[PDB]
Order: sequence, then structure tokens, then C-alpha cells
Amino acid sequence: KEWQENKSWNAHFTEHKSQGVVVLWNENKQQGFTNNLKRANQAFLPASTFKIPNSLIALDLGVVKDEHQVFKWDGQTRDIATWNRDHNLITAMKYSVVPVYQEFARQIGEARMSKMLHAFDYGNEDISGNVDSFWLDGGIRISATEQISFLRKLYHNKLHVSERSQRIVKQAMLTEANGDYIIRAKTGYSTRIEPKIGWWVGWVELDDNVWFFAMNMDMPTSDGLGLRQAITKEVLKQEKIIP
Amino acid sequence: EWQENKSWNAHFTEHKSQGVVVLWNENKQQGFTNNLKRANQAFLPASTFKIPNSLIALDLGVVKDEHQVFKWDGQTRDIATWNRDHNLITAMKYSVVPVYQEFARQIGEARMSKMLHAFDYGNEDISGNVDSFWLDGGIRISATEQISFLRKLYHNKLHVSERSQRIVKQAMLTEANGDYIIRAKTGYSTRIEPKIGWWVGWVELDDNVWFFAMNMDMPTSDGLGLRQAITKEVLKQEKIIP
Ligand SMILES: *C(=O)[C@H]([C@@H](C)O)[C@H]1C[C@@H](SCC/N=C/N)C(C(=O)O)=N1
Ligand SMILES: *C(=O)[C@H]([C@@H](C)O)[C@H]1C[C@@H](SCC/N=C\N)C(C(=O)O)=N1
Repeated sequence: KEWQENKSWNAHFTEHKSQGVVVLWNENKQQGFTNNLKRANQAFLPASTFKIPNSLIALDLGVVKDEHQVFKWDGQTRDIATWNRDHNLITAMKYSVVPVYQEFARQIGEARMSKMLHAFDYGNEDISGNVDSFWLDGGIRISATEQISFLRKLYHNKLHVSERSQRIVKQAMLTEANGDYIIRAKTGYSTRIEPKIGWWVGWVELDDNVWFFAMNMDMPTSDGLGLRQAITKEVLKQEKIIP
Repeated sequence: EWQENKSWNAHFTEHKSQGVVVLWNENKQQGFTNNLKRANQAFLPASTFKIPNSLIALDLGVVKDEHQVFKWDGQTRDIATWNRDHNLITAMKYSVVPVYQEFARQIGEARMSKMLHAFDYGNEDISGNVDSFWLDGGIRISATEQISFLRKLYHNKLHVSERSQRIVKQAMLTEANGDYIIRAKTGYSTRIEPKIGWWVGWVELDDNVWFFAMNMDMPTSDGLGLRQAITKEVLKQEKIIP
């Protein structure tokens, strides 16, 4: 009853002819739920979900002064139009602006990046590859359950970076809020290395509880990117976490 | 700097209401209102006072953080959401007066008076004890003075810790999606005429911030939804939100 398998959630994947895992962690009850215990512990490239620890490290080291500091567009036109403009940390997270985060990684450098991921206990802690692309096509690997462990430390300000760094990244993770819930989260789509997968990791703040979540799914084409959030919400709805 | 647009009066008249909306375009440093006179008239702050109260409680360590639980005193009050344990996030969301009265008592009148003066928040001539003055009319503030105060909080320029300001801005979170974030606080004042509703806060866009402060006559609790509805009709008219 610590970690419970609910195979009924597979219907939310099979409805879309898809396969994946959703992991939930009920913070008040200290109980975890997943449709697939094995896939819940399978490690993948973090892709854009790495923007969480990258943001934290950049802030703690003063590579990023605050969430208002402007990162000037380098004038190279890329396939994603929202990237071809100046950004701050809020918009860089919202639009997953890779080039901004690659520049952070170069200024952090390999020695500080490696040490800080070890201090974070982050996935396999392995930065092997390019200092500015290892989370896209390098050695780093993290499971859904390891995303939850990391996110629980961030939520509680327990990572070995400044409280201020943690509050700024949690602000930048803000995705959705209304009168029922707040979602702080980060999407990712890993396409450089097989298998192509989509992530959504974060948490749902309720009045008197927090539900952490980490989901990934097979994403052979960009068609189904909306399924990351739609399937997670169908699970949260089934479990009565959100109306 | 401050422009009167009487066309926004229609957003009030359509609902047989009277009030003021003030907008502040942060990038352009320009303000807009339907009524310059009312924009500068001071009203009881009611629950909008929970912003400075929260800041002072955090800065002094009366509130440790936004997770600290304030236990229900077991007395049933007529707002059901009050009758339960709260933290700073839910105390703000549900405007839990008794929690804020206890903060005020621990802050004490000397520290409360000094901190409100440093904030430039409301009239300097405050009558009433520390747990009642903001409820009973010892303090008043205008829509334009709400904007000035909110702009200082947004920029972490108030004379409290940066941390205190970030925690209150987190607690002000009201609505967010892919188009905008609203950080704001509702108020409803019924102790002294005119009974009024407030909504003060801001709209964070990708590339700008629009500060807002609205109050309106609220003769019954039936109209409380109009505080947000009228503000959003104005934000929609000005193309600030879709
Ligand atoms: C992060 O995981 C991604 C980065 C590494 O490219 C971004 C890219 C988008 S998918 C939209 C790209 N269009 C494809 N045709 C993304 C996401 O939606 O999660 N994260
Ligand atoms: C803030 O403006 C408060 C919320 C609930 O609207 C409001 C509560 C009252 S005291 C309790 C009144 N009793 C029944 N509702 C209050 C005030 O007096 O300033 N503000």
C-alpha cells in the first residue's frame, strides 16, 4: 500500500492507441500510485524537464540574476517561432527555449553541473556528452519515480541551493491555476535519441494537500503532444484530485 | 500619465452598478480610469488589507512560511470556508478574518503602524486597536494608492525582505493559463456606507504587466461576482486578455 498499481489507467493510454506511465504521489498520505510499476522506474532522457534543475543551478550560481533578467535572442532563426525573440526565465521556461538553457549550461560548466546534479541526487547524475546538450542526447537518465523524489525536495525547499532559487523556479513552473487547483509543471519531448517520448512532471496544489506527478509516453510523432496533459488530467479526474 | 476613459462607465451601467476601474500599463508608465475623482477616493480596504498584513506577519516571523497551519478555534462563523485549519495560501484565498486578527495581535500596534508608514499604505492618522482598525474604518485607501502599493510589491521595493514579498505574491495567485497570470485580492466592506467590493492586483503577460484596482458599490452580497466580471470585461475590451 506504499506503491499501488492501478492498471485501469491504461484505458486512458489505449483510448489514444498510446503506451506510457503516470506516477502520482499523495503527499499527506505518503502513498504512490501508477499504471505500470516497471515503466515508473525506467530512466529516460529528461529533455525539456531538465529546465527545472538547469534553472535552479543557474540561479544559485548567479548565472541568472532573477526572473526579469533578459537573455537577448542570438539572431539565429530556429523552427520554433517563440524562440526567435528576447526571453526572461519565465518565458524561457513557458516556451522551452533550448538556446537560452544551452547558454546557462556553458556558463555553469561541466564541473559545477556534475557536482550540483550529484547534490540534487538527480537521476543517474551522469552529464556525459556535450555540456550544452547532454540532457537531449547525452548520458543523463531519470525515471518517473526519480522525477517525483527530485520534485518533492524542490516543493519543500530541501535542495542544496538557496530557498530564493527554489521559489523562483517554482514561480517559473506555474502552468495553470483556478479556484480548484494550481499546477506547477514542465513538459518535455525527447526526439534526438530513441525511443521518442513525451514527459509531463510537476505537482497539483490543493487547499490542504499536494499531488506530485510524473508521466511519460511513447511519442513517435509530434501529433499527440497534447495527450501528455490530456491523459494526466483524465487520471487526476478519475482519482477525484481535480473536478 | 492618468487618462479618464468614461466609455468604461458602460461596464458598470450595464449591471446597474457604480464604481471605478484603474489600469496601469507598466511598460508605458500610463494609467487609465473611468472616473478620476472616484479613482482617488479612499475606501475601507476590507480583505485587500490582507496583502500588507501578510507581508508584515512574514517579515516579523509571526508567520514562519506559507505551510504553517493556523488551527481553527472551533467557533463556527457564517462563512463556511473559515471553519477549518488554514495556511497563508488558504487564509488569503478565503479571506479568513480571524486568522489575520491573530496575526495583527502578534504584530502589535507599534510594528503595524511603522510598517504601514514605510509601505506608504493608507492615511497616517489611524484610530482603532491593532486587531480591528482595518475592519472598522481606522484605515482607508484609494484605487490609485492600491496601484502604487502593488507596483512596489511587484518590484520587491517594499521595506520588507524579498522573501516576504515573493511569498505574498505566491499567496495572491488567483488564476493562470497559457495567456496570463492574475495575482490579486478581493475585498467586501459592509461595516460603513457605501458597502463596496474591491479587486486589486495585476495581470502578468509574456512582455508586460497590467496593474488593476477596482471598487464598486455592493448593496448586497448577490453582486460579488461583478468585481471580477467587470474587471475582465475591461481587460477584454482593452485586449489585455482574450
Ligand atoms: C523539450 O523537451 C523540447 C526541446 C528539447 O525541443 C520542447 C519542444 C516542444 S514539442 C514542439 C516541437 N514541434 C515539433 N514539431 C516541447 C514540448 O511540447 O514538450 N518541448
Ligand atoms: C474581505 O473582504 C472579507 C471577505 C469574506 O469578503 C470580508 C469578511 C468581513 S468580516 C465578516 C463579515 N461576516 C460575514 N461575511 C470583512 C470586513 O469586515 O472587512 N471582510
